[PDB]
Amino acid sequence: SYQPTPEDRFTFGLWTVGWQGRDPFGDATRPALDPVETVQRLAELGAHGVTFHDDDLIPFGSSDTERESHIKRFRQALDATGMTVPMATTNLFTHPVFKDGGFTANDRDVRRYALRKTIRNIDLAVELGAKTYVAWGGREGAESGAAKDVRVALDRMKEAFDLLGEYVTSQGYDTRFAIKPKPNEPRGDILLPTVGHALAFIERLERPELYGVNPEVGHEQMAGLNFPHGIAQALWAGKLFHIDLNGQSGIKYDQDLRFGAGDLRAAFWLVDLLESAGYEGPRHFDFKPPRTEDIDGVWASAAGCMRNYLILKERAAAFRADPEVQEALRASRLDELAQPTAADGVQELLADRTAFEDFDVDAAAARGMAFERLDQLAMDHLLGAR
Amino acid sequence: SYQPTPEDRFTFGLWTVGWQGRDPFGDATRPALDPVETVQRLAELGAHGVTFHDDDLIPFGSSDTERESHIKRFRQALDATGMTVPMATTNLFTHPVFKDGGFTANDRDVRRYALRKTIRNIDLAVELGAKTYVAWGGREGAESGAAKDVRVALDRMKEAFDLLGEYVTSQGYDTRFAIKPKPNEPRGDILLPTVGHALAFIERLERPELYGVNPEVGHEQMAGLNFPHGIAQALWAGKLFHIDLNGQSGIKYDQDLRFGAGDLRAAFWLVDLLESAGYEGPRHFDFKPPRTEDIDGVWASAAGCMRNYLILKERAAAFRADPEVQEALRASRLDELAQPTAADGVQELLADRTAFEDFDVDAAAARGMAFERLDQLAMDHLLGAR
Amino acid sequence: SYQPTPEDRFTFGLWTVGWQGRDPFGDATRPALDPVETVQRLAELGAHGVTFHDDDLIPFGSSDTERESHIKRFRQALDATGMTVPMATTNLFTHPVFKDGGFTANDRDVRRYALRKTIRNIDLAVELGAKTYVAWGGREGAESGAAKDVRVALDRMKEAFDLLGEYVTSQGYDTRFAIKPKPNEPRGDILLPTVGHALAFIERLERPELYGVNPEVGHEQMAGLNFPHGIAQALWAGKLFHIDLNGQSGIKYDQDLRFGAGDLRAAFWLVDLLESAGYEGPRHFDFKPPRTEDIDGVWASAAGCMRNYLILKERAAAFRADPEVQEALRASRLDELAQPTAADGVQELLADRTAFEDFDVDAAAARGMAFERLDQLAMDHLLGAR
Amino acid sequence: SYQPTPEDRFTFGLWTVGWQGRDPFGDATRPALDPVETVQRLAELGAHGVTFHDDDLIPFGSSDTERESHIKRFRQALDATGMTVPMATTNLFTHPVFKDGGFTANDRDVRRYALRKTIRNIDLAVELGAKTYVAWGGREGAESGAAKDVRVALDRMKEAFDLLGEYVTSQGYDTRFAIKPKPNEPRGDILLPTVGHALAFIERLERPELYGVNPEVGHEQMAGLNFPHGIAQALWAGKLFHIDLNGQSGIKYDQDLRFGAGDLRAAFWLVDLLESAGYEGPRHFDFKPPRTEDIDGVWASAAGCMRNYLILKERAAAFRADPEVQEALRASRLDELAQPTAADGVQELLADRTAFEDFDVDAAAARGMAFERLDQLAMDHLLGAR
Ligand SMILES: [Mg+2]
Ligand SMILES: [Mg+2]
Ligand SMILES: [Mg+2]
Ligand SMILES: [Mg+2]
Ligand SMILES: [O-]
Ligand SMILES: [O-]
Ligand SMILES: [O-]
Ligand SMILES: [O-]
Repeated sequence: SYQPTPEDRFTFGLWTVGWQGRDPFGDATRPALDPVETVQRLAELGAHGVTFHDDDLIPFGSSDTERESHIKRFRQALDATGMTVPMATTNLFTHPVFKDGGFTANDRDVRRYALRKTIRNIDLAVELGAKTYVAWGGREGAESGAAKDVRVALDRMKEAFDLLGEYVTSQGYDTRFAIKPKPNEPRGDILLPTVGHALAFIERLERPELYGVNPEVGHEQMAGLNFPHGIAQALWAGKLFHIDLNGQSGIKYDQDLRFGAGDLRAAFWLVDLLESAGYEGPRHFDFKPPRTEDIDGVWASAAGCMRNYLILKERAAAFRADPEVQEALRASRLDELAQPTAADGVQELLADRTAFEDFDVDAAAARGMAFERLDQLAMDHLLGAR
Repeated sequence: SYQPTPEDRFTFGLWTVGWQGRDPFGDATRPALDPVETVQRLAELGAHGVTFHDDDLIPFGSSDTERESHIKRFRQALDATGMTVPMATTNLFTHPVFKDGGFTANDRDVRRYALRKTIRNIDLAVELGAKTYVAWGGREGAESGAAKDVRVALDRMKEAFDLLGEYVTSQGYDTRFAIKPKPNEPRGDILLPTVGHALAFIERLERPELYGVNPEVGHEQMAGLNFPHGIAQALWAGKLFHIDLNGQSGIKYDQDLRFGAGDLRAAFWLVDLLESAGYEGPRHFDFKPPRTEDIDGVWASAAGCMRNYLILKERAAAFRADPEVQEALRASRLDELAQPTAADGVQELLADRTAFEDFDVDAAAARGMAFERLDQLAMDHLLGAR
Repeated sequence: SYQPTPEDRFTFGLWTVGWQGRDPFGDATRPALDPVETVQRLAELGAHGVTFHDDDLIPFGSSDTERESHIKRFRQALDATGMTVPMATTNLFTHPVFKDGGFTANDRDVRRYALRKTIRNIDLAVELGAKTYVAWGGREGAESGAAKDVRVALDRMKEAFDLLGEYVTSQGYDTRFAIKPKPNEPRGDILLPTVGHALAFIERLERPELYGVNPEVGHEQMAGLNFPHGIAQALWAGKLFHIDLNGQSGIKYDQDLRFGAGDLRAAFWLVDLLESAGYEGPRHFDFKPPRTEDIDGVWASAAGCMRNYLILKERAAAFRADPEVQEALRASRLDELAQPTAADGVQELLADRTAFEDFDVDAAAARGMAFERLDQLAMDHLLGAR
Repeated sequence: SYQPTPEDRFTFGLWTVGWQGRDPFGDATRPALDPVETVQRLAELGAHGVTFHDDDLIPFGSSDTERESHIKRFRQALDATGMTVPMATTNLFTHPVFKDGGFTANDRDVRRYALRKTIRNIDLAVELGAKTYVAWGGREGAESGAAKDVRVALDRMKEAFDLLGEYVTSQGYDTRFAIKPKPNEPRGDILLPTVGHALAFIERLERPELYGVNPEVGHEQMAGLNFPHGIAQALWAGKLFHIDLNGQSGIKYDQDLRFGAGDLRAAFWLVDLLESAGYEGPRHFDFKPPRTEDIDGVWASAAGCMRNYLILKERAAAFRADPEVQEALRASRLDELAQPTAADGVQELLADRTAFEDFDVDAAAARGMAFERLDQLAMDHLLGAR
């Protein structure tokens, strides 16, 4: 059928299948997973690799020998399975010291600690072979207006990303940063709340080339945005450094459902885009198996993430390969969208009477776009009705 | 009391108090307003100026002599009142020829016409003294996935903004462009849907300095975003070229309520930001008097736009001037947010044991932020309870 | 593939395929359709019937003799095709006299007119064979707080529906009323905004049995609610008199996409529910072909409505018939949910030590619900990957 | 300024000021509070009473004698302060045995336990003097479609509330039940998601009169609904048994901000309604002090709750008492909305030519409703600019 192999580049965070089920209104429904057991179970499922936050791999406050021992046994599981670590990140949101943020905390001593905690994990991530380092600022934001001056907070966020870029340049590390946007939760509003705000921010950093975005399906959907459209803008800007896949069923709390769940047609158009644009990075799943599930349901949800990408990849590829669909695209003039509007230049456009004075606006206005026929061919292919 | 004068820089679009009340489910409840009568009534109210779309001033399809006559009588009303025209824009969304967009229409001949219609109105706007030219692409987008290839559509949008920049540079015009973001409506999803996506886009134009954003209160609120936060990012980037003020009561269709209505606390924090950042541009109202109203209610709604800005400007200025509030800000460490995190540099931060190895995380974690006290002082000032 | 037959009970309103394309920001993209041509084209497509608002069949303001002729043509087209008229409604939202509503307008004379316009259309619907009469109070509500006292307006809404009940009872008509809820648009907030609010209101009417709901897929999704769950509560209450099918992509303006589009997994769970509950009323499509389409695009979108109901009907029937799904439902204890909690009363429950004193809370807490495996089987059936 | 007195009937749950700060992405920022210290601090602040979940007063799993002592301390603090206990509820959401719900769990033995845990707390609430018993089915629902048959789960929900009704009737207790709706979180979709759905459900119970609603400001705003409108329908139905006050800034996770924050104009219209309808139950605050605050920040936020109710009470009373507002209501025909539409029946309506044949539709269509002038007077009163 649709069996994942390492060649598909599917990756999972330690915190995803390892989530215990504690939420805002309830306690853990599952026991803690050992990182070593997660590496082996995921390898058996056909995953290509794993990612971590520092505190997922090493308990907060571990002494250096406890730290040594956690990394050592993690690395032996990696080597024994052939599993890779493509990405890593810092937890700057769980501990109560981060209750007003990490990099933009109002307290200056807490911003220095957040930067020291992050550099320590950049060194370890590079050792394990990570090529992308993610920054998700879940606690950077506010619930009230005078609590955070946002222009000065953006000065502190730029200062912190510029310091991290100076550090990896001076160490000569081959590692890139990717910002993960989220509109809200756990703060009332988070800074750089969508893909577009993170892309604009990057352009003001001292070394913009070192930074890109790591968008999450459900986060852009919490602001009611079109995730395929946000991803196309990121790819148009050359900034899609990584991507987090999951499901979300509308504007509400962050659900992190398994990929395919939530908005199924957006998942289809996202796979169509990634595959036709030739995205070559990891297909990473940041989801949380519902707390109704035991450990057998945890691996069934994680296996469903990979299966749904592969069914959808197949349906999108049959769609674009269908001659009838190719005909429908010409009918809807998707080939004329690819033509330059005025490669003849502005002066030639201004002198062209068929562009304005002799343009028949009502004949143009009457041409049907034939978009409903095209979308029902896309619907038939997704459902396997062709 | 709180009487507006031209010194307050309040401006209104011809289409706002001139809206007739036709919506998706209903016909006009009001007669058309003459542009000349709008200029005089707004001047009597204490407005500073007016803005227009080309088709508001000159009926679509007017011959050049009809065109001449409309502009001539408009300009005599302007001169007779001392009213200015700070901004102007193109209508690229009403006529059925724009049903798939203007600059990103799949049809190439329609993209050339959209660019010719826009250049014609740039010439007229500069004559009338407009310094900002707005582009609101309400029809650039899609209701379905294969209908619009978004990377090629962004190539057509960049091509069109680069052609407009070449044109005004070659004419030597002193005029800037400002992009107006909107998430959806009338398309299922619109391209560059928020302030952040428009700011990121600008950085890929050939002449980025010629372009900025013109955010609208209710549009960022349709994606559930914090409008004061979006505005602070625009000001941090030096890109707030203009601003459209109105009210919106949540994520639903675009209401364009009078400013102050909708989210009242966001309106207060927006005025606090504009006034403390020293924004010097027009305070423009793009709102629509509810269709329940007659022409007397139209001028009462428009007068309420200006009154609510002035009451709020006064409350925010009393807030920041209160010694008790200034004390509360120090208590919440808003002064330490202004201090550089590590001006001592990365190597000095890495050697600083108090930033990590000797940092007392639990003492830091226990410091209360005192943000609820600060926000209740902001609440008492807004309500005049102090 | 999958052809509609009259036995499928698919129906469409005159206003759906007849929408000309005007929206809040644009003029009509299509010509008006003649009702008799709509009846013919729909019968050729395999629909079973049509519905109408009085102003869709007879132009507002028609004399008794212009009325006569409109009605005569229409009934002639019906007779000729064998098309039925299952439901009808009144337009109490388009004309500007209804700008503050119809049954709950503040002006008493407007409330009286609204009731007289409605009774006139009830007599016509009854001779054409309609068994359901729909009420969509699209203008009942407000944009501001003191503009409507909602307790007194519910008094006027109750009085209106009680006067309609008295009237159909004294004429001995076999017609029933169905309320269509909608949360907002065109009013800032509409009265009876969801299925739940309409169901509760019905219980305070003089004759509750004459009244039920006509829920619409996209309206409950404009409040972010689960449409299948709302339908299940209406069926549990014995009040699903009719249903309106279409698609909506999230919380935003009322889109009226063709059925199947929008939230596709919710369309699958709705067809599964309607078919397993054996609902036997019409499957009515209230949608609007995108204004990007010409008339050929209209009939393609109207036929895609029916095709998507039929594909989903077949996928849901395959899901429920699969032995492995039936085993998965037993494993998630869907059979045990159907067993009464305490059929021997509360004194037998209070005496039972296994229900409290001796209940092993931690062993019960540790059972997995096996919900992700069941939902991935559901996912494989929808995509035809099973 | 504006001090709370016991006559104001302000109450708070033990869980509100006692929230320790754990959220989905972080650990507790504050220490647990002792109930007797909460009762004392709240009595000093001028509150009138406290509420509780059984697991807030007695730790889950306490023996009968640990129960004994918890209860004894608490009642001693109450006796000493004169604090009342107006309402109580059961925690059927925190413990992992409730991961698929309590009354509608798929497992029958879990449903039985849920009912036994609830009855145990009803006997205690009745001896402490509670006259309202709240049900918040936070775990009743699902993240996926086949995981819950909603018609059968409404059967189990009805059976549970009928068993509770039989029990309080056979004990002769004077307690009434109130259902708190919530649309989602922690479940993907919760059953009875809004005030309307809870009101309709009550009408199918064996003894409807024992049951009403306990609506919460932030929960109806998570569906984008108008909370004052929902409250008005509950008061119209005679079912507002209790209310929960707090703030929410839009559709997103349940924030539980202090009352006054969030949507401030909706808080103003809610106090105006509660005070003009003469609602006499408790004004209960169910909120969570932000986890950014220490314990001093907790009591500052709890006192800001009461202060904002009292300022708004005074602004609303001033709005309604102003002669000019009373003249503006007459001008918007708020008096005419209170007059019956057709008090002489439908045959007098049918005979009346002024209601249809001779009604001048265009002159009625042309009356302005004067709603913006009335809403700006409302705006001036809230801001104390009048
Ligand atoms: Mg997430
Ligand atoms: Mg707008
Ligand atoms: Mg609709
Ligand atoms: Mg809550
Ligand atoms: O996440
Ligand atoms: O707008
Ligand atoms: O609709
Ligand atoms: O809550």
